[PDB]
Amino acid sequence: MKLERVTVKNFRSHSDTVVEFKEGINLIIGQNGSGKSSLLDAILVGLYWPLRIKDIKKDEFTKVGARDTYIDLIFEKDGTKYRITRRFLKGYSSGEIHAMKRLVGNEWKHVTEPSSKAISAFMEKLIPYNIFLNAIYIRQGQIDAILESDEAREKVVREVLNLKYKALAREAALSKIGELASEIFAEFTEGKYSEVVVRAEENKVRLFVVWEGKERPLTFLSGGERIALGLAFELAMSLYLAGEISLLILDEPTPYLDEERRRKLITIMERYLKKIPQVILVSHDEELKDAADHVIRISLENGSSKVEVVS
Ligand SMILES: Nc1ncnc2c1ncn2[C@@H]1O[C@H](COP(=O)(O)OP(=O)(O)O)[C@@H](O)[C@H]1O
Ligand code: BEF
Ligand SMILES: [Mg+2]
Repeated sequence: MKLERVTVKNFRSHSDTVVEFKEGINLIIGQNGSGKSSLLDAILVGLYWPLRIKDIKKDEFTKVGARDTYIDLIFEKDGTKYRITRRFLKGYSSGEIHAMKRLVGNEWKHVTEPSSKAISAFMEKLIPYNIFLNAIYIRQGQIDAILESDEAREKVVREVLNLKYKALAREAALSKIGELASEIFAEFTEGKYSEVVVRAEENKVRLFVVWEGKERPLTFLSGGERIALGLAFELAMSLYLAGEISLLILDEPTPYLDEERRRKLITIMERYLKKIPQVILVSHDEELKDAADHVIRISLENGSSKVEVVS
């Protein structure tokens, strides 16, 4: 999967924004409240509307002072270019239109009936929503979501790997993710933790950290460490699936991280994020600029986001 273009009109702080995304690490940098997460959440809305996420509401996200919201996304999947266009009219919903086209030769052609339901039906077959929310797009505040429970983790894993012996394949997959996560987390914590153990056990995927030679529960970690671990696991997952999904969208990776950890993050960008064909990384941390392949600066001007292509 590859994101080419996002166009947003009257979505939260964005009055009129166009962002071109490219291969490699695409860093979107800007201060608190400038419009970074609004762009990512516009991508989510663009792909999967109707959503049932409590903090994203049609009547809230229309930019104050405007009536019409417009989201347009161009992306590639499995060699085919796709375009989804959504127009929202606040307070109303019948006069609003949703279309999904594909590039067939030169002409763009509707892939289905231009309706939320049919598009959702197609999108779920193209890229399942759970894979997007759990494996592709890590929303702000959700870095540690994968540390939540053995069951939820089993659910995401099972969904992510899809369909001798299924169990052997599962063990091998989890083993590889565990290897990768261990390498990353050990780099992140300077050998404080020598392994991240990801283990299948009944309808559950256990997750432990090794400290002084023994497996420990996740409560063992400090807050910053849980951030590091979440990053490590999601990166391991993205790398394991690098050939299949090839995209990682990560909002603010720096919460609770001290100075050294923030420096290690750069090393991790350099060593690992560069192995994922496309990454969209959002942060207020300027230190992250040098390790990125493409930098987009966002700021708030007179009530509206302004986007500036740096590189
Ligand atoms: N409906 C709206 N109309 C105009 N501005 C909005 C609306 N909803 C939210 N905002 C503004 O959008 C700003 C950017 O939010 P966000 O993109 O979440 O910031 P960040 O760059 O920190 O992710 C907020 O600080 C808020 O003032
Ligand atoms: F306040 Be933002 F998410 F940088
Ligand atoms: Mg944000």
